[PDB]
Amino acid sequence: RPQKPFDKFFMDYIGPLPPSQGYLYVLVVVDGMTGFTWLYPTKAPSTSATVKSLNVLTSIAIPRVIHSDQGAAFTSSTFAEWAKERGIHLEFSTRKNSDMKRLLTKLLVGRPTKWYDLLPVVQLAMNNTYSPVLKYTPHQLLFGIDSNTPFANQDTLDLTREEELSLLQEIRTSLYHP
Amino acid sequence: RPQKPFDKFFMDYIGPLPPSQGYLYVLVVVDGMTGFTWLYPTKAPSTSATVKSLNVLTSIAIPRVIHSDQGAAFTSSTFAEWAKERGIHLEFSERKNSDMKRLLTKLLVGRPTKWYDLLPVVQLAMNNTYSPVLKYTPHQLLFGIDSNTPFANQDTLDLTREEELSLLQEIRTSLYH
Repeated sequence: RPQKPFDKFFMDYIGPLPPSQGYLYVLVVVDGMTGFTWLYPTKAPSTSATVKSLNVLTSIAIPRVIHSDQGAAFTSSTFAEWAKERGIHLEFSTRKNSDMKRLLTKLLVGRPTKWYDLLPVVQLAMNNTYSPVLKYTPHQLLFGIDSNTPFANQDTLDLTREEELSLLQEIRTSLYHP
Repeated sequence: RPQKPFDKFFMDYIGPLPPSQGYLYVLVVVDGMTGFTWLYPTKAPSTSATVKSLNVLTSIAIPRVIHSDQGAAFTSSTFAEWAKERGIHLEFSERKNSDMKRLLTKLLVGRPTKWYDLLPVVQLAMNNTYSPVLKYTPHQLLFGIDSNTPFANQDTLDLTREEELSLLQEIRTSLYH
């Protein structure tokens, strides 16, 4: 039903999480086509924060549809006026999101103080992990299967810090087959 | 000298600008290889905000080197420690990245009340305009020459509003001329 990359996004908040540099929530945005995940950390599951993050993301491309939960952030009057102006169509429903979000929450809660700093590494690892459904990584599907990737050591994603490898090894093993 | 996208970034703020939606500055980040541009709307030309925007950015990948002017944001000892930790070399010192800053400022200043909401449109038009030097748009260079196009129409870029279509024409008229 999504036609190309950046055509349909799947959107929800996770947390609340332990405070990490004043951050408590993560807006998770998954591309329908490629499965590419954008992790935007926020201080509030709000519309204002949501419009901030999406203004960054939609700098790349404006979707035709957005799918979400019924959280207050997404049902708001100001959010609809934002969509209708951007041209975007809205959609609500309350599956595969469940497993992914739950795994992500376990990971970020397991790094109570640091999780904000390790966020980028989390997003990188999940996007560069073989999905047995897609037969490629979501990064490969977004940037080109044969493209020269920004990583030399594909095995290690150019990660050197021992706590960041611990993250990678764990994500690869448990992301799709629990 | 760049081999891949995400090898080298060129960084610099633009501002202060007339304040809309609370924001005063815009961190402009440009990719060495592809010329792809990320504009980040900010409150201050601070280190704090550079880190914030770069954490979103470096989610996609760690850049190996970052080129920047010796502005306060980039020269603080903590931004030196923030880059150190994840193995990024900082490059303190060329006309072509300043020719675009001035080209950008005048587009933003031009709509003193509107610019922040048009920021995403500004970027969308920059990364999706054919470059003479490159022979391709920078979106094509980051995502693939054969990458899916981030729009339905090459002329409009799926844009309808008055300022958008004004911007797009200005951006297409003046970028490389």
